[PDB]
Amino acid sequence: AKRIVEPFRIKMVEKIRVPSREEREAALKEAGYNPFLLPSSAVYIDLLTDSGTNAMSDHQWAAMITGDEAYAGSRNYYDLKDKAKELFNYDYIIPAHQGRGAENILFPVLLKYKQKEGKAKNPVFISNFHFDTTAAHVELNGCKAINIVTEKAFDSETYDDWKGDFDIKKLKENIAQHGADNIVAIVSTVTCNSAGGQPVSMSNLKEVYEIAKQHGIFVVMDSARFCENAYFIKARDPKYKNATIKEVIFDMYKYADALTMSAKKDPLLNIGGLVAIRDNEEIFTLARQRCVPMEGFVTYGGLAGRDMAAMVQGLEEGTEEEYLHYRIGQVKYLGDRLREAGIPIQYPTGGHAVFVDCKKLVPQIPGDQFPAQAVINALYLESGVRAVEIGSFLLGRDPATGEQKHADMEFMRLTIARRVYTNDHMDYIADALIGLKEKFATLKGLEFEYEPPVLRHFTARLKPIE
Amino acid sequence: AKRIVEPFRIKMVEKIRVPSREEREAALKEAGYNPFLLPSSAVYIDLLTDSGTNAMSDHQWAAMITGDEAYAGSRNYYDLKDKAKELFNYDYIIPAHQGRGAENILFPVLLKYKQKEGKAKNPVFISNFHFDTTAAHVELNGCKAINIVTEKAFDSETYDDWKGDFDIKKLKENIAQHGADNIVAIVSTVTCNSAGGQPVSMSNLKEVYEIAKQHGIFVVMDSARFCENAYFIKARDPKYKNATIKEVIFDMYKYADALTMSAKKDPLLNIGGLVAIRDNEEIFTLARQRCVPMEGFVTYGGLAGRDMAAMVQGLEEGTEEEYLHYRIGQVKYLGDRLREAGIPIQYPTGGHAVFVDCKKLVPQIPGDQFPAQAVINALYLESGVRAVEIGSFLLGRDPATGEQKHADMEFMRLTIARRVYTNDHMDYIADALIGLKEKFATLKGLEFEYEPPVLRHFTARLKPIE
Amino acid sequence: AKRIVEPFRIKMVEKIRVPSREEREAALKEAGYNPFLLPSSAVYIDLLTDSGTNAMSDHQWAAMITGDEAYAGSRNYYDLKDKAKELFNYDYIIPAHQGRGAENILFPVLLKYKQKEGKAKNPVFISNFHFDTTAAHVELNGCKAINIVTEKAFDSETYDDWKGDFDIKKLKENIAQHGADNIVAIVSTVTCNSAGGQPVSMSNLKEVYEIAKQHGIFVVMDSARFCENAYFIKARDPKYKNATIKEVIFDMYKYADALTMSAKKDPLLNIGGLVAIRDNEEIFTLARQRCVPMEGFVTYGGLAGRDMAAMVQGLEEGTEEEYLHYRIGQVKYLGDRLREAGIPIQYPTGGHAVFVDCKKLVPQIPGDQFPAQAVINALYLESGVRAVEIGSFLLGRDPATGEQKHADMEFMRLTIARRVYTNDHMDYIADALIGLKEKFATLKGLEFEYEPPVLRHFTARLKPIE
Amino acid sequence: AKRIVEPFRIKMVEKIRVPSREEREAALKEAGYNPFLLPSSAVYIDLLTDSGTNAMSDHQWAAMITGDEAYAGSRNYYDLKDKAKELFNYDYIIPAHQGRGAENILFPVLLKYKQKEGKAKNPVFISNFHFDTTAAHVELNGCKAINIVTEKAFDSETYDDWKGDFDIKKLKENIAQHGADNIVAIVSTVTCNSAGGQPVSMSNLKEVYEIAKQHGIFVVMDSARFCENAYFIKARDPKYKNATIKEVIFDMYKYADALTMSAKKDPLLNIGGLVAIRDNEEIFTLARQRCVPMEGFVTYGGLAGRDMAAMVQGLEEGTEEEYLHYRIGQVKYLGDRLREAGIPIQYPTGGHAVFVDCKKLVPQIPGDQFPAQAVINALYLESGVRAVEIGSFLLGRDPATGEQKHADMEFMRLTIARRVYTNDHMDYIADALIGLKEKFATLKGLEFEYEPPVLRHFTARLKPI
Ligand SMILES: CCSCC/C(=N\C=C1\C(COP(=O)(O)O)=CNC(C)=C1O)C(=O)O
Ligand SMILES: CCSCC/C(=N\C=C1\C(COP(=O)(O)O)=CNC(C)=C1O)C(=O)O
Ligand SMILES: CCSCC[C@H](/N=C/c1c(COP(=O)(O)O)cnc(C)c1O)C(=O)O
Ligand SMILES: CCSCC[C@H](/N=C/c1c(COP(=O)(O)O)cnc(C)c1O)C(=O)O
Ligand SMILES: [K+]
Ligand SMILES: [K+]
Ligand SMILES: [K+]
Ligand SMILES: [K+]
Repeated sequence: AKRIVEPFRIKMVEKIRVPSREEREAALKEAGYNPFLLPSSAVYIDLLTDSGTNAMSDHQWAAMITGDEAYAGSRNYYDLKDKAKELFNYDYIIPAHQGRGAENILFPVLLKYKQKEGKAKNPVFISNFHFDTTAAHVELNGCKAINIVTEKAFDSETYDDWKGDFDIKKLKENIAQHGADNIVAIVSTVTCNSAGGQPVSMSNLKEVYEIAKQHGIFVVMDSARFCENAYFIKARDPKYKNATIKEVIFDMYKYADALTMSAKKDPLLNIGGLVAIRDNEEIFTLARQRCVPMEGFVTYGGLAGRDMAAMVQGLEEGTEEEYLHYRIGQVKYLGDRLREAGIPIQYPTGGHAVFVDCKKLVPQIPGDQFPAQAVINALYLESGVRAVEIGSFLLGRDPATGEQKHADMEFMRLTIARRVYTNDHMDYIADALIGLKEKFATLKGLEFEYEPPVLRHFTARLKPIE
Repeated sequence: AKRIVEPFRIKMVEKIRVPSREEREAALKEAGYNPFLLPSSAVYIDLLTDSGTNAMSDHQWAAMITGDEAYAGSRNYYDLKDKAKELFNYDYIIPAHQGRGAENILFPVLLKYKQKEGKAKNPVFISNFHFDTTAAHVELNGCKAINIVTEKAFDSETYDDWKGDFDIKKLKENIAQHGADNIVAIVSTVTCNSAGGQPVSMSNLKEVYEIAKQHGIFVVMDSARFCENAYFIKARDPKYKNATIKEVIFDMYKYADALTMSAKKDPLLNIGGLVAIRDNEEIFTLARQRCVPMEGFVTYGGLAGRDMAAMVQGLEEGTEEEYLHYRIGQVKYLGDRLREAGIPIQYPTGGHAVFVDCKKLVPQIPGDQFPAQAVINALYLESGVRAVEIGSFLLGRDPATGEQKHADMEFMRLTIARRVYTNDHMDYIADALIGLKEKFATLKGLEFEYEPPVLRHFTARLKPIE
Repeated sequence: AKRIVEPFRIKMVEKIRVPSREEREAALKEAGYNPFLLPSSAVYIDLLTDSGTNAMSDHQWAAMITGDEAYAGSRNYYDLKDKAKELFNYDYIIPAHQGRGAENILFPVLLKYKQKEGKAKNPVFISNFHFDTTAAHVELNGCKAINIVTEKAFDSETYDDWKGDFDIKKLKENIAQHGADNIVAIVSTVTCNSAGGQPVSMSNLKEVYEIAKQHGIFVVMDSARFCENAYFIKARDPKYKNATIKEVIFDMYKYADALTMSAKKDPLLNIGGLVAIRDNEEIFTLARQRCVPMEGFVTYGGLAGRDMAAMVQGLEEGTEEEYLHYRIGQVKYLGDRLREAGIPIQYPTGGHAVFVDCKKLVPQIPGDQFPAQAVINALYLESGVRAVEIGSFLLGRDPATGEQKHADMEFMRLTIARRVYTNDHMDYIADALIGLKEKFATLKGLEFEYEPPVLRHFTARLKPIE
Repeated sequence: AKRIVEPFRIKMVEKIRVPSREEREAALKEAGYNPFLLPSSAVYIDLLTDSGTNAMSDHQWAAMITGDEAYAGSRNYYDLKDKAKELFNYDYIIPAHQGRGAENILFPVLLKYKQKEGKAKNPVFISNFHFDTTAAHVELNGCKAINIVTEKAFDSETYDDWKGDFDIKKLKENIAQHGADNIVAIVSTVTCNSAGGQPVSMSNLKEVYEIAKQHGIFVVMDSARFCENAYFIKARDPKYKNATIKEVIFDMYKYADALTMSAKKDPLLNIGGLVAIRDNEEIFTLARQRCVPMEGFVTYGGLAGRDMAAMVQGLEEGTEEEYLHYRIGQVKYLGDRLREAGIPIQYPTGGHAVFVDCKKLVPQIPGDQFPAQAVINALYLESGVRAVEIGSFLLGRDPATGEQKHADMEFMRLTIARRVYTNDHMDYIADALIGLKEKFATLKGLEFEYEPPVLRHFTARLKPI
């Protein structure tokens, strides 16, 4: 395990504290054994998500101070539009308040556009792996979300360079089955969050886009972690060994038609989202027509002007290779600490989190009883670290049948905010989970007390089994 | 006209600039003669809206600096929930990114809830006046938006205390014609933005609420400008002559079942919304379930934690009587400057804006040629001040008819951001408008060029008559 | 009077409060009838000083955020050094924590440098008027502080373009009387604070410098309000009618060898000072050697790095003609209000304050009973406005025999912080003071309870003389 | 060597970068081989000082935003006055722009007050050790600055609990030789910076104070690093084993009559200083009379209001035991990395810095050829880290003679700002210096090329010899 020093020093700190065991126990049962329902005051180190918890730089706070709060035509909107042209070569932007705001703007528009000629009678979206809000927006619009990640992602301890890849064979199988007239869009998620933050190769992106263009299928790049994906391409694709990160990104986005981005991840924000379209002006116009009632006027999209200003600056800092090297290396450092102690993880670690394989850690719990959630709850009670489940709990049920969706992966996700915790916090996380080696065998699954019908895991309340 | 001293001093400034006449003429042509498409760099004083353009206090910025950016369970969420319980006596909150996000959370939930009871077969919403985004959500969900503002609102020059009131007789008539089963909700807009930011009396709110409870009709207070409404109730209802603003607010919210609020208005924010529900926990659960995919997790609703921090402080400052006296008095000052010179305005002035009655100012232009917009563009080229139309352009077209909705009013809205401009800025605005006295008789309408089917006035491009 | 509109808008506000008459009564009594000892919570509008109370721009706060806090070699030190070179064409800078820090750095260095030839045996400084701290550092170093402003400044009500000018005849007469070898330095105070903020013409500065170079005398420019002086030169000198402010400043500093500066005035700051030296490297070295033990290392001089950063931006904004026109026009507006009601003031008003001639306002109180303080207290008890005395109380005792220094002017200074108050605040001050006209004749003087030996007007406690 | 985790997380970052070797060479040549003259742009990790470079907390920045900028009577002045009453039990405060401003306010007052009785005809100040500016202000007012730190501070590698203590025998011996009438003040420096940030025990402070009240001698507590001293008292004195930091602080200040403080240290600021006085109103009145011409009005003292508000918050945060345990533990960690690799240091490490004994690292470099500055220069060229010298380059020239290289200690001070650098930055520093064991044999001394007659270290020039 190699500690990689920070390419920055600390400018402002925020106090954290360890609540007592009795605090955690009470807090956990008040939360219905769902850490999502814990107040942050009951949490020590928060690894629930890497979304919106990032530490910004002094340059980003300075851009916020001068942000233009105008309702129409803010200076920062044109800065953002120029930045998107520079980074992605895309000519149209619509800001959004966050990632799922951007999907709410763009996915219904693509559905209605697909349906112009009486097509898309049984519409589907295809992705390497739709994430929760992305899949929810697909199914909310009467569509069907189809995930075709390479099965190399299901073998956690076996190394592979691109565990986020599409399965090209499955892609052509699904185009054959559903027909090109039913494929509303192909969504390229970079990195692929559900597979463990794993990168997608340039040739995979290129091949998917080529196949999509042969059949006239629109391609949207889900871009929340595009910079981490770009680093992995440079690190592992020998054709880009000597390319800058911005060069890698520029090429990535030749293989999509639009992007939806949660700017709360790689652009180092606490809020903010973005739709960008390469050249299709009709889609842009219709998406502006939906942005207005749903998010806000087209030049702020539900963002304060200061947040668009932070986004312009963050979109630069997120691409800096020295920062990416440290950030991705801190995640690798945590994973190696765990792997060197026998804890099974998705190998190699992704860009933003360590995914602990709980199928192997607590095999006496079936997936329908949420084995990873039992490990998470145990970790919290022994240390105050809050982590999140990426398995059967999160996958939800099938909108057609109503039964549990088959989860090929039961992960506890140790999600790392950008520039927030040190390697010594990592050591704390590792040692607390490593110290649980004995308790794992005697952990009990969990049963629903209250299940919402869409995105259940966010607000569900659970009870142990026996 | 009377000038009221600020109950505060200036702590931070932002430069503004007057663009040369040539720049304003180029900019407007580029903007398709729709000032919504003008960049703020081409606007001197911006009166397009009082939403999100407010100046915050130093306590609000200090609150943002210590805002808890936790994804789930931010301590600012809990402070917000205590503040709603203090101000409104409501027990449930869901933050939203702004007002139209709050509406998207609550309104489809109220429709769907009524439909599951076998009701809302031909669903309508009834309001004193739905504002544009509010009515757009009503229509998007398949319902009709009915406005029943008191007829005194159309009598522009004639003073009345409560021009935002419901017409009780039309309330009963519509309940009779559509049936209580089809009324999805009554929306009490306070102040009534579309009537000229004019107040709704306490006795009107109370009688409306009593009528609704008789029929089992849910009542929603659209609370964007609730503090401005509360001040007017104190200024004009002798029953509250010696009450605090908070006591007036506490009584107002006895007469709704929930509220949707744009926190970008009276809470003095640049971004932010809120849903609060008095005590119906079922609606709260359903709205929480719709929040998660649309806005964000239920303890931040698409806001950064700093923005929830600003909101808690802003709701306290928004209610301070000496501030409101200054704020509403600045609006009155602007209105009095114009009324002195013979410009017909909605009288008395509302809380947030002067409404210049363009039916009486420029009678030669037909209602279907948007007379108020002709005045707006003329004001912009003359002074670099940007205003907004509240007439036929805004009303758009009638659903199911594709026809211009009947516009009882043609208004140019001089919208005043909170704590941003001085009374000397007000004199500039007034002087520029007065100077066009002789050119009012020689103005013409405009023709559509690109008309959006919903909320057309935002991105529509226009062209002069000749 | 004429109100000039702000060339900016408000971005952040700070609440102020009017304390009751009963509070003012108790507060002034506890403060030893000396408003310097009032807590700010007892003041509504604070006209005590324009020093360090200014409102900064968003750009200045953005600069503070990215300030370099390094102990040696802060990035902002080199920006400040380039700024001084651009504005003044001076090659050396030493930052200081404020104006009197700069004086404590430079004046002792100028004295010992003058002594190095066996000279300065009876040392004096000559100025148009030494400000209080300036004169105190002169006297504390064993030297005499000579003031020789134009007698036009004693003709309060009579207009003159240049009431801050040196009396040239007195300059030459003091040189002949004292000998050039005794004049440690000539201090050109621009604007002349003690005369009423009144400007020094460019030809007056040029002639003073030429006389000083004729005699080998070092010339320091006390530059706290150099930007207000530069404006007045462009307004009133036909040679500079079409120059830029920066061009005027560039020429002003041709007529000095160094400057001391409180950046708490015209650079729009809350803290900060500066020494800059044109090209005498020996003085620079000796001043650097004094800086280290008194102020701090020579690249921050007792300033945080953010404050140096704010100083670089402020030095630019303070020279903007549009801001200067408004700022100086705001002071003129308050003066004309008082001048129109028959209140005698120093006319024309200067850059930063209105000086009310209390010698004429309350002719019944002798100067040793400090008549201006009588007015000040009355204005405070009536309105919560706090002003300051610029008369015999401020002038103090002579260093020999403790005799009261004969004051030629007994002023009440209404000092206006930059970009902080509106013209409606100005209206409040004027109406308060205008409303006291029936009570001026029935006012008494004051006598000492505790007199500090140096700068008594700051901590002295007074008792009314009845 | 034990890494202690942060009791906080990062809210805001500032970017740094390692200048290429050529830039470091160019920078050092242009800086005249004096790192005090390097632009920070040429510096990676700055160890020049722990003064004014600290990272503030979000509560401190929020305090700054609501700061009351009023010239007289700022709300934050009254908050600061109530804070000093709470922490120290002292009744009077005067804010100051930084520590040496506080010294300029109070020390000349103390001499004048002692003179007005007919005493202090041959005036001296006595300290466990006067810091540099402190001693400079003493000597600028015609007095002699006497240092009488325990002799255990001179045995660099031998552990002692309290290497900052007063030598009590020398204290009594100096009171006997100079006379109580000539001792203007006793200055207790906590922690004792010039000894290596080494703590003073409570019983030592108490005994110094007792001897001084017998002889009528005023006692000033130089409090730049009083929190670190309180932590060490709690760590090493069993009587305070179960006391809180604030109780230890409350007890320390029973043994002084006044304090001067650089708030740029333990109160976690970038600027700021403070004078506080226990109960002597006359000394307070005289100090105010000096504050007004030197610093500013008595309710802001040359500080912006935002900085007084920060100081009120930082005074609270600087006493937090979990923070102090982390902060002092990180310095200990750096020292242990070096000590475990054979690098001689002042042991145990102080509260704010590791001090490296360079005479043992560069033997064939004598004192007048700047042995500690040679290591520092080599270290910067090799790593871009800037450290400071506490040896014969700082010591300067004998009066009317030559190099006062009577360097009792030839130290390189690796000074650690609070809450700024991680333990992985600590590793970089240690690995860089440890990596210099090979090139130590180059033994390249340093020779002047330009020199000032006074304050040479702050701005001199030299060349390798
Ligand atoms: C053509 C004017 S532009 C639109 C912004 C604005 N009004 C917003 C309101 C909203 C929506 O809230 P938001 O999503 O936060 O904008 C709900 N209810 C009411 C009464 C409002 O006034 C205004 O300027 O009048
Ligand atoms: C009633 C409060 S007097 C203190 C502020 C004050 N002027 C200060 C001046 C200084 C010293 O500068 P600082 O140490 O930064 O205060 C030097 N020269 C000149 C012309 C000045 O005016 C004022 O209010 O006029
Ligand atoms: C606490 C766990 S759920 C918080 C969501 C967060 N991911 C968000 C996300 C979005 C929506 O972006 P946004 O609407 O801004 O959240 C879209 N696409 C992808 C690939 C994403 O990963 C995450 O993985 O932790
Ligand atoms: C390279 C050394 S530069 C000096 C700055 C710093 N120490 C300052 C200090 C002061 C002056 O305080 P201030 O005037 O605020 O600096 C007073 N007393 C003590 C015990 C101090 O340690 C330090 O040790 O680096
Ligand atoms: K957040
Ligand atoms: K905004
Ligand atoms: K100030
Ligand atoms: K600093």
